[PDB]
Amino acid sequence: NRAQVAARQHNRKIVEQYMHTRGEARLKRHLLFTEDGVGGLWTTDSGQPIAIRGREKLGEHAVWSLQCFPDWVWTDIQIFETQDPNWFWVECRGEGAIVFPGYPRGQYRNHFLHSFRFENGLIKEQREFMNPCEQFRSLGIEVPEVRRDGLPS
Amino acid sequence: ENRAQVAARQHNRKIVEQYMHTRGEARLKRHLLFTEDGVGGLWTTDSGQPIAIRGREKLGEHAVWSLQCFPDWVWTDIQIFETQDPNWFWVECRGEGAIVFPGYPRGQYRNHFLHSFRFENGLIKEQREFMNPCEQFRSLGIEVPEVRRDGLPS
Ligand SMILES: O=C(c1ccc(Cl)cc1)c1c(-c2ccc(O)cc2)sc2cc(O)ccc12
Ligand SMILES: O=C(c1ccc(Cl)cc1)c1c(-c2ccc(O)cc2)sc2cc(O)ccc12
Repeated sequence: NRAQVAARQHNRKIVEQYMHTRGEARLKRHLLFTEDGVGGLWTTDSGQPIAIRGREKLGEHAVWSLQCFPDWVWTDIQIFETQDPNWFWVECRGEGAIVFPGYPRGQYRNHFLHSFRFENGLIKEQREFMNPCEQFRSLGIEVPEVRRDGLPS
Repeated sequence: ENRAQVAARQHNRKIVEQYMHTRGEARLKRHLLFTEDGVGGLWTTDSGQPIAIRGREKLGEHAVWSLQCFPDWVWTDIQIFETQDPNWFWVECRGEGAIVFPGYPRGQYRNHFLHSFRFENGLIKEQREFMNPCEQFRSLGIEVPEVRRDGLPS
């Protein structure tokens, strides 16, 4: 129990560090992961995650993260510990320029949930969840509209 | 203080369990798990704004529509997360069932969901569910736009 308490307190510090990582520090965020750790975006247009698998690949991906989201900041961070000392959830927002190849530069804002699962004091699995429709908007991509006439309102 | 927090968390967890396992005709009374002014709804939609049902009475009325448009809906793969706030829980799960939206072909809708439950005085003050609307678009036959990935490596 003292060990679970210790694990939770340490893991929480890693979540805080991850969520506050911005700027050039993003180039070393992958060091918060286990060697086989996975991090990525679970909510995309395809319905499949875009997951970066392995600490080395996460470090390589930071280059592309900094290209596509050059000034990204997580804001409004609320960290939730859970009964599992190795599992945390985060509710937050994120904002920054979006610079996707072949799209106009945009300003992207979204609400996010993150899941952090730990192993031996480092992140084993990070997942972020958002509404892709807001990212479509930031890219100038038309968002389909569910017709609401027949729904209660 | 800790005893009161522990008591609140244990009770609130039972309410979350009950909510997540409410199926079929019991859905018509799910609103009784809310405070009178409780709010529940879908936070992730095509508009970017929540579709929130405000007040226990309106939640009960909305259950009628819910049972018509998602007549056999179930939540599955339910994982309930207590938090350091005895009045705040998160749930990761999936949901599935027929989707019968007005003016759209009858479909089968499956999605991954996160739910947030915030409690006041032992009942739900705020329920919010979060999903990827693209999967609901697919269930309705609505074309999902595709972000071009040619310059976007993973
Ligand atoms: O926004 C992201 C994203 C993907 C993964 C991660 Cl880890 C973070 C963001 C998205 C992409 C991406 C892929 C590779 C890359 O190098 C940078 C961005 S394609 C895509 C397609 C969507 O419908 C929504 C989001 C994204
Ligand atoms: O599926 C839902 C939904 C909304 C709120 C709640 Cl509480 C549950 C489901 C959605 C809608 C709705 C509105 C009112 C109603 O009576 C039934 C359905 S429009 C819409 C539009 C979207 O792009 C995605 C989901 C929904």
